[PDB]
Amino acid sequence: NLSYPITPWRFKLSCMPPLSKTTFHCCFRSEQDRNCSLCADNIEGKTFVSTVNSLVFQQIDANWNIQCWLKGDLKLFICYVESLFKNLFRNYNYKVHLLYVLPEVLEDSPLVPQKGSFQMVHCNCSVHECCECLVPVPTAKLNDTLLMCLKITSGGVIFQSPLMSVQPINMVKPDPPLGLHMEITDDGNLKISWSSPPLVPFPLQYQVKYSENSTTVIREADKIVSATSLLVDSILPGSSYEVQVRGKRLDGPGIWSDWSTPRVFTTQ
Repeated sequence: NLSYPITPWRFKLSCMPPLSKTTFHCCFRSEQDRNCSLCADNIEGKTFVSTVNSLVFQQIDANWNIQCWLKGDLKLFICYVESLFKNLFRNYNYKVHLLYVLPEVLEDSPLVPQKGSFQMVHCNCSVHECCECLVPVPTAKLNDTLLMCLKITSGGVIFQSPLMSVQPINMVKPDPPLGLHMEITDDGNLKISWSSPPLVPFPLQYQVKYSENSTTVIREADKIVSATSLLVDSILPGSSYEVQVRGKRLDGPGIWSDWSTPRVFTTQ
């Protein structure tokens, strides 16, 4: 048990009050419902909060938007923890104790993950408090659900996140497409194609923003093709063809890849 689905992939989180020993539980923020879960790693996570602790918490409030996707190579699972508020004068310095467990699927009855089964991997944080991590994931047990509950001790203030349940194979955000080239074919059609990442196991469909614009008269004609190669028909001379391609997994949920550098072909 202790599984909570998350929608969409990016979830907004903020910390609520339940000093160094005290751990403060942080919950997801949504306009409809609020979900709070306690990580099985530490039962003692819920601690008594003093009046001075509450005053400190209301004086300085830390809220973090967390978006995490697995690499296309499946070797490491990145996990970005970005704060809503960034202050130049004061920057929080902390060590993030990320704990992850991905146990095998049990055929009969649901089993809550055991205490201590979570693996320990430290995180790397930038000056904008955007903490990116590298979480290894075994390939055999990759197909099973992954449970997340982060521990962030920020200057004597410990942060805890609710348990998320999501399949990591649909959590992959692919690398932006590269190697795209343009050349008019002998058939009479512009050839623009891209190579799928070999490390990505699942088939990838692509969101293409192709625009047929002319300098004299500006018109927009967007076309999206799921195939690896795009053969746009009825090419007109003396027009600009700005094309940019991003890809994501076809079946089931998927995270769109970041848009690459736009490239435009201007015909004579």
